[PDB]
Amino acid sequence: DIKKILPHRYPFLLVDKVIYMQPNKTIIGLKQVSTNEPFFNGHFPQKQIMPGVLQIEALAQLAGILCLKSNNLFLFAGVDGVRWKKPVLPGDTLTMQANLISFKSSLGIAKLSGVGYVNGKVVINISEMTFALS
Amino acid sequence: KILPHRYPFLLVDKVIYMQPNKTIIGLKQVSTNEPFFNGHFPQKQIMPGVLQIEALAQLAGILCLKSDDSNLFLFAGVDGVRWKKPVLPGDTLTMQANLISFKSSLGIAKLSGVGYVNGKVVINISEMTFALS
Repeated sequence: DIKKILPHRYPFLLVDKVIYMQPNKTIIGLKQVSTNEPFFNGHFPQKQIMPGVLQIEALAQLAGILCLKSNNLFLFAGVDGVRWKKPVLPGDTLTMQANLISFKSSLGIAKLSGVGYVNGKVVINISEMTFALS
Repeated sequence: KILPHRYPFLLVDKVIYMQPNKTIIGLKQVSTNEPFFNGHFPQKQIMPGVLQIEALAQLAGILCLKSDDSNLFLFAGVDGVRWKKPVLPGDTLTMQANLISFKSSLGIAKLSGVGYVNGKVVINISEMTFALS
């Protein structure tokens, strides 16, 4: 990672590594969910899962990395069309991809789509994530 | 009293009003002690919008529960989420969720949600989807 230069109000970076990146178009990243997981902050289950909302966060950070690679602060302003198909468990490798839809500096708004996979299966889809101004 | 929460921490301190099959009002005193606040040492603590979604999702989940007379609601989707203003420790996040639909055949429940701080909207959510089992 060379992404500390990447902003996130959420304490933890949910992308272990970017394994593919095409400026102004798409980005692919990974996260091998462990039994460790700082996010269930010393608090956890009999069956500890990765909350859907954090899957959104991981996709947003990934998307944030792509924008960053296209004096350019981006805040997560909105998200639409998110669908959680299957839960994400420890031992799962969450593969994520974010595709740039638009970037109008006119208003300073970027829209990206996102998908999350586990063993070849879609676990989450995100129609659009919005970013902007600062 | 507690029930079904996949995110480990209940992000609703109090339910101050509730109408079965209609609406629910709840609130949260944002502490500097919040679990999602410790994990990093930033210069300014600001509640992540994503957890604001989760907060409204648990609130809605309660409404779903009290509206069902007999069943398990899994948070399956969310549309039209807009973050208007930052939420800081010390803020009182007031939330309201409204039942939109209860589609028995599709086995899905849909609700809207709004979050405010000092009477000023900080988050809007057009639709939250819940699936059965």
